[PDB]
Formats: sequence, C-alpha cells, structure tokens
Amino acid sequence: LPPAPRYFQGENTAGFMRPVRFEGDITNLEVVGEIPKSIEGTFYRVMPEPHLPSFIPNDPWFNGDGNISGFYFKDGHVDLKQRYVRTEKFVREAEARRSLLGKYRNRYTDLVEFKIRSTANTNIVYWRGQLLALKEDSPPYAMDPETLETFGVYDFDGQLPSLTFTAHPKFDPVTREMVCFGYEAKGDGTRDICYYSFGPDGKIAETVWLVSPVCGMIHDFAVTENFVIFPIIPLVCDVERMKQGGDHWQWDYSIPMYIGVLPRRGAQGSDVKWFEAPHGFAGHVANAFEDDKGHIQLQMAYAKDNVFFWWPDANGKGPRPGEVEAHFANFVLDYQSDKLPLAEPTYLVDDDMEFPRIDDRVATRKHKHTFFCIFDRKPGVTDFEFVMPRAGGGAPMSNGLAHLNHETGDIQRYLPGPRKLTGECIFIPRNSEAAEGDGYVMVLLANYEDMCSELAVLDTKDLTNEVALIKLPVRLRPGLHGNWVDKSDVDGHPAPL
Amino acid sequence: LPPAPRYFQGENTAGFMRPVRFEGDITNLEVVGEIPKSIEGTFYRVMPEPHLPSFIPNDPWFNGDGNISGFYFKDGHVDLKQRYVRTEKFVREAEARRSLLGKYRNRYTDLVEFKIRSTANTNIVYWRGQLLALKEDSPPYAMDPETLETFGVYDFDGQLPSLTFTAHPKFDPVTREMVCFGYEAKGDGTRDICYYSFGPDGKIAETVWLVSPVCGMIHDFAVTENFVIFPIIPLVCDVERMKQGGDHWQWDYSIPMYIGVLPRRGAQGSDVKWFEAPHGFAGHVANAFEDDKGHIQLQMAYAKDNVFFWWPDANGKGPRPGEVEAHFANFVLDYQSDKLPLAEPTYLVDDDMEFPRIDDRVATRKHKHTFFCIFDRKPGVTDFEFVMPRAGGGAPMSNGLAHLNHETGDIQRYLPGPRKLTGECIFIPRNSEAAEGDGYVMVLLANYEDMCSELAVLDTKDLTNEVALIKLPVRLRPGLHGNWVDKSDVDGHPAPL
Ligand SMILES: [Co+2]
Ligand SMILES: [Co+2]
Repeated sequence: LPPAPRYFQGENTAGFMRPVRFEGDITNLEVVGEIPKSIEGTFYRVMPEPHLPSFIPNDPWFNGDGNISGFYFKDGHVDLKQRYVRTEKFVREAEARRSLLGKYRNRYTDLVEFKIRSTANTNIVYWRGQLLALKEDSPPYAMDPETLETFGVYDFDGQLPSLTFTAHPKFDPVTREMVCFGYEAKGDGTRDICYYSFGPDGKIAETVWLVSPVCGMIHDFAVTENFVIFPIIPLVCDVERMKQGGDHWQWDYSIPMYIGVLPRRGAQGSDVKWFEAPHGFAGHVANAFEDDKGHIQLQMAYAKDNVFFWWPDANGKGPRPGEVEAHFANFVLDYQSDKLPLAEPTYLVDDDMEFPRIDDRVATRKHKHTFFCIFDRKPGVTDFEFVMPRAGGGAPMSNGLAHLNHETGDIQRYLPGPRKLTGECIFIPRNSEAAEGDGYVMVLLANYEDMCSELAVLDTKDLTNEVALIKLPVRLRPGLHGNWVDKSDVDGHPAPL
Repeated sequence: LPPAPRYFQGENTAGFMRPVRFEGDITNLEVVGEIPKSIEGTFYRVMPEPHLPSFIPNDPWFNGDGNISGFYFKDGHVDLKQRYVRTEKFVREAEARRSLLGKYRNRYTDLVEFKIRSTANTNIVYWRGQLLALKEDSPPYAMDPETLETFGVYDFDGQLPSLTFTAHPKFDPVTREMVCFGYEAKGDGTRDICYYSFGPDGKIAETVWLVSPVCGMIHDFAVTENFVIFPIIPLVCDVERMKQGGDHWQWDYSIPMYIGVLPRRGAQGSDVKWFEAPHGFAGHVANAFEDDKGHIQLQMAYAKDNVFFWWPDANGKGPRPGEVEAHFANFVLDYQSDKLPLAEPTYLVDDDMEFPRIDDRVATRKHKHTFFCIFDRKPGVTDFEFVMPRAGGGAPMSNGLAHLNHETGDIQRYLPGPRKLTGECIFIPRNSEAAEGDGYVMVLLANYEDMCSELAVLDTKDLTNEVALIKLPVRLRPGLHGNWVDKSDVDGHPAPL
C-alpha cells in the first residue's frame, strides 16, 4: 500500500493549519470582558481536521475529517465540548491507524471499498433534537446535541430519497420546514438533482427530481415563499476522468453560471427553468425573497473567475492564490420570463466578502441585515509579514466582519486586529422580542500571535467592540460552517418575525 | 465572598505555565523517528493544573488540581488520554464554577468546609489494578488505569490507619509490598507519623505510630531490606499561625535535617532513632540500601538552603529564585550507632540535580544506575534570553537528564536543546531479561519555541540521542511525578533482578 506518514507534512497542515485532533472538554473557559448573562444556548461549528496523515500529498482542506465544537453558554459562563464525527471513514481509519480514503470525492483512489465517503465536515445543523453533520456527497450523520455522540448515518426514518444531502438546507421560519436538496443524486457524475423538504413533524413533503444542464457543483441554494433556486458553479465532473485517478472537479470557461428556478410546491422536473447568468463562481447565498412584483431577489457572493483555483480547467488554466475576489451580488430572476440570459448583477458593497449570515427569522422573506466575512487588503489591517509564515495554506482568509443595513446602507466593520483572522459568524437574537438583526454576533478568531483560538462576542448596537473575548488555550483549526441553537427555542430554530 | 477572577493572571500562570485544562483524548500522536515496537505499556504522569482561577493571588504551583496524562504505547503507536482527578475540591468548585479552596494546606482560608482537601497532584502510581493519585495531606484517590475515571477517596478496604498517605510509597520488587507512611497523620500540625505497609494481596502488614521531633515536612522516604528512613525537611508547621491566615510551612534555621531510622518489621514507635544531619533541604530519594557492613546508604538530592524559598523563615529570611542548588548526596547511617550527629555527606556528581529515578527492579537493594534531571547554568546550554520571558514561574527547571553508572563512574548527558526543558524521566526495562539500567528512558519536554510539549524516547545504550520524538500539539504544563506500567508485568511492577 502507499506509505502512511507518521507526522503531517505540507503547507496544508503547517503552522496554524497543523491538526490538533483533540476530543473532549474544556469547561469554564477564560473570559476577558463579560458575556451577557441573558445569552443561553450553544454555538456549534465544524472544522475539517485530518485524524491521520493522508497518503495523498497536499490533500485539500475540504477532505479532512469533521470535528464538531460546541460552545455551551449559560449565565455568562461557557464550556467547550469537542468531538469527531464517527463517519465510516473515521472509524475504519482509526481501526487501521492509517489513512484509507484517497482523493476528494474519488472512490477509485480509495484503498478499501467505502459504502459512505462522508467526512461530515462542512456544516452542523439542528433538526428535531439531533445535530446533522453535513457533507454534500453523502447523507447527514446524526449526533447528540448534548454529548456530541455520533448516532450514525441518518435517513429520516427511511424517507431520504437521494444519495446526497446538501450542506446548506434552509429553515423556513413560518412553515418550520427544512428545505433540502442533493446534486449528483444518483451517484458520481449524475446530473440528477433531488429537491425535497421535511415538515416540522419529520414527514417528507416535497420530492422532485430534475436534471442539471451539466454535472456541475451546486454547493448552496436559495428558497423563497414560492420558489427554490439552484446556482451552479462551473466546476464540472467527468466520471471517466475520475476512473483514471483524476479530479472530481474541473473548471469550464465555456458555460454560464446556470441558475435554476423551480416552483417550491407541487412541481415536476420539467418545470425547472435554467437561467444563464454571466459566467462566474456561485458563492454562498445570504438569502433570497420575492419582492412586491413577484420577482426573485437572490443575494449571494459572486466572483468572476474560479475561487477553487486548485481545480483548474482542462488545460490547467486558472487563477492564483488570493487573486480572485467575491462580491455581494443581487441577481433578479422572473420565473415567468422566457429570456434565459440574465443581466450582470448589482453589487451591494465593494468589499471582498464571503460567509454571509442573516437573521434567520426572516429566511425566505425580505431581509434587511446581512453579516459577512471580509478580506480587506488595505495596508495594515492584516500584518501579512507576520501572519503568512505562521498560517499555512488551503483555507480562506477573512480579517473582519461587516454588518450591512440594507435600508440605511450603513456598514459597520469589526476588525479583530492585525494578527488575527476570523471564521464564519453567527447571529443571536437579543431575546424573542428583538428587532431584525438586533442581538449578539459570535465569531471564532485565529490569533497568530498566541497560536490560539478565541471566541469573540459582539453586540450589534456596536459591532466594532468586543463585549467579551473567550480565550481558548488550544487551536481550533480554521473551519467551515456553524450555527446557534438557542435554549428558548423548542425546535432549535428562532421564531418568525 | 472574595471575587473569583474569570481569567488567569500572575507569573505562576503565564506563558508555558498558563493552564490549558483539557480532558479527553488525542490518539495516534505524531512521531518523528521511530518508537521501538517492543515497548508496550503506559506512561502515567500528573501535573498541577488549576481548573478555576484562584481567589488567592500567586497560589503556589503545588496547589493546582491534579490532571492525569496517560501515554498508551503499542507496536510503535502512542495515544494520549488526559483527565482530572475528581477530588472533592474539583467537584465542588466545578459545581460552583469558582474557586473555594484557599491557601496551600490552610483550611482556615477555605470558603466552605472541606472533608478532603487533596488536589491529588503529586504522584500517580499503580496498585492492584487501580491508579492511586497521591497528595501528602490526604488519602489517595483511586482511578481506572484504562479510562482515567475517578472511583473516589481510597482507604484500602477500610484498613488505612492514617489521615495521610505519602506521595512516595516504595514498591519492594522481592516481597511485592507497597511500603507507605503519612506525616501529620492525625491532622494539621500533628507530629504523628504512621508507617504502614500492604502485602501484594492487599492486606495491611505493618502499622507503627511514631513521633516526629518537630512538625516538619517529610516529602519522601527510603526503604531498605530491614529499615525505613524518614528525612525531615526543616519546614515547620504552626497551626496558630495558620488560624491567622499564615502559611502552613515556615523554614527553621535553628534545627538539623533530622533523619529517622525505624526497623522495617515488628517495631514500636520508641524504636525510632532521630539522627541529625547537617542543616539543609531533604530532596528526593533516589534509593537506599544496606551494604556489606549492615550500614544504610541513603542516596538523595540535598541542598544547603531552603529550595521552597516562597515559604521563608519567621523573619522572611530565605534564598532567591534560582540561587539554591541540590546535589546528589550519599549519607551513611547505622541504626546501631548512638551518635546522633551525622557527617556531611559525600556527593556522587557535581551537577545541580533533582528527580532521581533508578531501575526499580533493585529498589531497596544495591543499585548502580541512577537517572536524574540536571540544571546546567553553563552559558549556551539553555537560551535563557529566549526561554525565561515565555516560561512563567513556580516550577523547577531542568535542561537535561544524566545517567550515572555507579560502578564505572561514567555519566551520559541528554540535552534536548537550548530552547527546551525537561520533566521527570521514567525508565523502562528493555524486556524481562534486561540488565540493570538497560532499556529506554522517556521524558516530557517543554518546547519554548513551539509552545508545545513533546515526549522524547531514548535508548540507554546512548542517552545523547533521541530514538523518537512524540510531538504533542498542546502544552502539558510542567508537572510532578510519573510512572511506567509495563504490559508484561501483571501487577504493574517489574520483576526483581
Ligand atoms: Co458552504
Ligand atoms: Co516528590
């Protein structure tokens, strides 16, 4: 077999990216400042963190085993609990004490036959008393919110229609439905997309099969009152390339950024309309809604070239690290229209941004606050000379958060400091009476001076100021998505505004 | 109540001394080099690590909650398991989410009445399928070797005669007895010493009550074939000073270093002889044995002033940090002699040393190999300009290990590097056929460059060279004592030579 290294080597696991791989508890975390005593609930986040050194050299950050952090808040005290998801991958490699799963999304490179290849490392959501650890090539893994015990692969009482479950389901605050989909829904390289929803009782509601114009990556999607919307990233999969040891994904300069629109309820596959936005990279959806005229306003990060530069086009053509910027775009769509091409989008701010969050109490409805990560190249904001040699590679950099008010147009910027970077933020309603976007924001910080992580707490009244700074004595390697589960919310999700 | 800080402040918890306070697992530790595949067993060590910030400012290092590390070795793989001892202190302070126990060994400063004040932080030994977490003001706490679960305060099936159990019991390799004692055996300020042993069946054998000339600290002791020996450190306890908020311990320049000698079997209290060594500090016992003439050779670290400088004499007279050196002393005693004063000891090497270990297969018998920590002030060995501002205070420094052959007089010295310091080493017999002192040595390293810990593995054939270097991604705060439990030894202790 390919030799399994006994320590981590490569830029993707160097410095702050070096895996720690701890599981357990750190209770009563050190706090500078004061955590508001009214805050009660848990911040769950997930990071890729390889448990064993890969036999693939420069294994991308996206292929690391999912490790779940939970920050449990009550009366101004906070405890950390940390535990790996017991994926099939994790368990079999642990038993073997060596890596066995090979390249990202390529089963033909695995050293043993896997039934489920999930690393469960992309998102961690709350649904009906369980956490669901998500990875878009697989079903979810279900976990205990309190202990982080892994229950196992989850199929919604045998109702799951698809081989795949998106990392970005949406939670309707009014209907209490979880709105889902999966792409490559019938296996590697398939153009099948399964759109499906579950009601708050756990029963499957919608199930609609449709066909993608290309086998392209659909990472995120958007839900409005009457429509679901699928933006396709121009990364394309050829199974025959994979069979020869090639990458699952490869960029295609020849195609638009397709944006499918399906009616949300009672449709068939042939009701989908594949609109054609100008070529570019579909980033994360902040939110979408229908305006007064019945048109879809889709707000999302959007870039003009391949953000995932490590999977270039057929001739190796693509951008370099740090070259591509994504911007906060509004796209307008009309399901009625028969004009397939779409106009260039209007942009809401000029910042290089990603990881947008809203107040999820207005998800699927008109929103007017958005919180997002920014990467500000303005001199001095990040001390690159100090940070870069300690940072390693593979992971996106964000050196502040921004709060946009869409009514006023005001932006507030939180800048943790010249030697700190941020992950994705969460928003927490102040209480169940609070106005849209009024509450607290938390965000995990990489502190390159200490080589430690910190959890910052911010009041939306003044995002520039840390109300508290929770000081972890270990590193939490840069991660992907996270969510707040408030104690006062019985189903884990906030009440509609 | 005194306010409980919400983060750690002070030299005693700064830099590398900052508590981490994690519990759990890191499996499959990164290894540079190669761990010998024949090594099978567990290295258990204990560190003081305050779980909550004290309300006492500059609480000494000795008053931190005991956290047990276990390094589990098999076929060249190693896993870390880490867990706090569930002392009464730990549990009640966890329940309260604030510190409640006050000053070192002073119940009059506690905010609540404790039954047991143990931090269980000094040593961790194996006895009859349990670990015993030791602290000399208390009985042991018993723990599971495999899971590190705390069973609770342990009293040897209700046979424990003493309120106190030494942190330095001795394990007779021939009789398989655990030889024990406790000082302050009837409570704070008592001059009662209980000497007691247990046979390998768990039944109590010896129990002898004797009287100390002063209420002085007896940290370590020594056991030979026919005698037990109690060196008394000139730190003295006055309960009335304690009732006023004062220190449990205070140095006394007016008294000798008493060395009691009792016959090991069948004695009464009045059989003890209190010999009077020249005034000085009784450090750790390497080992003691009876020679050809029936005389006791007691080999121990010995200093000429108060090593514990933070508890000075009644007028605050005492040394400064880094001033006092301890040296490897041989003392000769004769139980027959009626001459109480003893000669100045002969010294075995020149080095400033502490933490001596032998091959425990010859404990109580003549030994000819000793392994010990050294602190070499010679310029270059330690890059103090770099280390000191990152180190914090409270804990002893050691910048190498030494191996002395007592027959040949040869010394080998392991120097981890200019920016690394060491804890106490363990010795591991190569196999059950191995000669005295032939095997492997492990030692935990503080790496001030990475701010990480590392576990070094050395072959006694060449102590200057690391056979393997196990790289932890977290800090293990400097600790106290540790032990090896070999898999091939059914009762946890090696077979007599
Ligand atoms: Co995502
Ligand atoms: Co000791």
